[PDB]
Amino acid sequence: MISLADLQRRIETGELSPNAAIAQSHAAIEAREKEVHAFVRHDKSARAQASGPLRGIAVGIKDIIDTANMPTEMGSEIYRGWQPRSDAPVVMMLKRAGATIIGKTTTTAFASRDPTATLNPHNTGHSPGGASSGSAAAVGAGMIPLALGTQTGGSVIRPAAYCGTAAIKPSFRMLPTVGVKCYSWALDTVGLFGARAEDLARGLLAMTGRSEFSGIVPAKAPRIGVVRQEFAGAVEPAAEQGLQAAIKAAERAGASVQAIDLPEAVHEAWRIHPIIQDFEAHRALAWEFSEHHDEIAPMLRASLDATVGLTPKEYDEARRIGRRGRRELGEVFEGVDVLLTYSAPGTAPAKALASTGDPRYNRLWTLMGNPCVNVPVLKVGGLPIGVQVIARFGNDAHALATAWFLEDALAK
Amino acid sequence: MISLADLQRRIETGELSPNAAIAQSHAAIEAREKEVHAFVRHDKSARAQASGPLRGIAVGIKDIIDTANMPTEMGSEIYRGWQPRSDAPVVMMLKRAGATIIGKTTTTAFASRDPTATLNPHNTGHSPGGASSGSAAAVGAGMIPLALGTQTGGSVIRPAAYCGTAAIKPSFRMLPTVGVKCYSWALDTVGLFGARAEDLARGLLAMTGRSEFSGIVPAKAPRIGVVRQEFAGAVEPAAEQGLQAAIKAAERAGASVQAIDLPEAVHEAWRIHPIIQDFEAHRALAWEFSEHHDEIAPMLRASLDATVGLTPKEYDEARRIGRRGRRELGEVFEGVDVLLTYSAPGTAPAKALASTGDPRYNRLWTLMGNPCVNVPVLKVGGLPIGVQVIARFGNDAHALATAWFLEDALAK
Repeated sequence: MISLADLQRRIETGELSPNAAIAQSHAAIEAREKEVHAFVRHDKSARAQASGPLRGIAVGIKDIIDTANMPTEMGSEIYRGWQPRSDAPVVMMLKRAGATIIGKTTTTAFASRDPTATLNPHNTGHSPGGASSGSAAAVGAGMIPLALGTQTGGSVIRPAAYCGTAAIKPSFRMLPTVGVKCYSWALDTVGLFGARAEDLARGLLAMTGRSEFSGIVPAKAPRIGVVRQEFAGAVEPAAEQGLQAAIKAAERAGASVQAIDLPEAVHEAWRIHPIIQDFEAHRALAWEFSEHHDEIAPMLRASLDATVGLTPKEYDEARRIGRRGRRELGEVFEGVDVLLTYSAPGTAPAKALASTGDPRYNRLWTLMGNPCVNVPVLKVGGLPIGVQVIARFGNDAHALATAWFLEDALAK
Repeated sequence: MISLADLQRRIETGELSPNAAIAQSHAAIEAREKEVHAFVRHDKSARAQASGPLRGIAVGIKDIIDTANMPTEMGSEIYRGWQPRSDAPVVMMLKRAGATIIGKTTTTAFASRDPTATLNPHNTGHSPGGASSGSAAAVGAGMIPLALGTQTGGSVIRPAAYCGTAAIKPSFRMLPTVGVKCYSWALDTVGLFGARAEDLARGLLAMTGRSEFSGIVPAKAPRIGVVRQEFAGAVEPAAEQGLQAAIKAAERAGASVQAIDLPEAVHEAWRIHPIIQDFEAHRALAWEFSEHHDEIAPMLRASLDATVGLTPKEYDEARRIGRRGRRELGEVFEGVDVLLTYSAPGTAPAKALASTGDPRYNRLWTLMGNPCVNVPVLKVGGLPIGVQVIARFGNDAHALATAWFLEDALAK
């Protein structure tokens, strides 16, 4: 993988030139695209910018995120050749920082369940996860130092775990979803894919200019609370192997780890997530569902069909349960600085299964809005397994700090 | 003005056909558009639907809201001929209810300060208000029964007041802002314009399918709390004359009115509304400001150029203040059912002032998220004056009931 921070430092000390950095990505992409299929379109003419912390940094953009110079096809035939008039605000945050928009990465149709052609860098016979399939795969294949994706259920954490890359889902609404195809406005959150925690940090700093993302340093003796999300069901062995590996490493590094069971209010918030997601999806994809029903990919079309009956009443109750859950989650963070759990059910599913993986271990947090970071831990049978670091809402900076701490911890 | 409720009942019993109703609006638009200029585009071919609670109901759409069959130019030359691919969810809410999208109503450039060419229906020498200029002017001129607009500061209530039409800015996020050109995502709220409060209820019921809007009826002896928003300075005589006339009409109608002070926390919220608004504005229009700076309407260009320096720090600090204002505001409704205040600084300014009017008596409420309803009180010099009925967050139904009550109270 390509480290953004590494590129940054080297370019800063005139050790590496921006044009060089960019030319390397163009090479890295072509070098493996016919094998991974991470890009919907690759702008081979993209060049480094003159100034800015992100000059020489090539970035991939999930194709539900508007670009003014490239089509944004939403992963649907319904939007084939669709060309937005402007760049999404998050794309502008990168461009303003000096970034190079090297292309649009693949995405499941409307960021849902329908698999793309993208394959896992670690194993071409496996899925790279979803819905940010291309962003995760491309960063995992060492094609680009950064990529943007989005999360409604678990389209950022899950695929990063499956592809063995670091990633983060900032606190809800921190990054604007303006010019980002909506699935569910109560959940939709933009995310970043990088090689390491430090890379995500420098990316957020550049995009937002928020001081809390400046000079972040690994956490010292973090207080960690381990939650296995029992309510989500039975986890796969490989996922547990990684969690135990992560726990053991953290303990050796000085962390105090303690198991904990989440409040009943949280179990509930987790159960009604589908309600909020699906009731809104029907409002959000009204035009598509009414005028182009049959053109909506199979899996998404089926879940929308099964849920046309959701009512505003049960939708409102779902949200009350959501709020209850947030208020009680905050209490948990009194005795811990972070929570550590699974990032996915297990290693990435074989492509033959036609599944991008179950978001059951991710969905809850998207609803709570807390910052989440995926920390690569190990690999079983060649397929990556990561753990998920979660902090109090608004403390994205510490989450990355602890994730960083964990990365070093695992490296011993 | 055309009553949505009236047409609904006459169409239901069979007294009026949907085709006739739509042919009615087309003619009404024809008869006045040349002198009011409320539409950016009037679809003369738009036909009625055979079924649905809104069949035979023509609706005007503020031009920052996406439509699939008509351009959405954002009141800006930057978007001349811009054609969205899909209808915005709120537009689909209307279409699914059986309504007819009759045209796009004028909006100031990106819904900010820059005046449109629309004129006040009550006196063409005056402003119809902004930014939802066309939507208010069209309904106020008896052209159409309903119209959608938006409010970041006071774009729904103020223009409604100026044109003497009923209108409601529902509870924040009840109506999705997907497909609605973003100004400030923490503020932007879709709203409706109609003849009377009842037409609003019916409009929301059909769009949302929420039972709270079903069977609404005038309120009885409401507990009204009068707030004059002193923090926003004194209003103009005409505005106070209209407020005093509403209190008197309500009292004489059985209501109990008591003057109230707003918690200091709320005053502070009104103060930092501009920080949240303009800061987010800069992210939401990053493409416009960076790529087409000089093409941005003068006034908005100036306000943006002046807020370039706002920091994430003062922004976070402003939001924090906004949340406190919300909690404590909820306290105020523990002894009162609704708040009664000003809808605008006074009567509509003369076009010669190149001003859509100061939103200072509107902005707070948009930040708090509460449902607000404009109630036409009287007229000074022929120019309409209204008052604003505000209920707790999520009590739109009651805000409409008290508005309906006040309307009857003023009818003596």
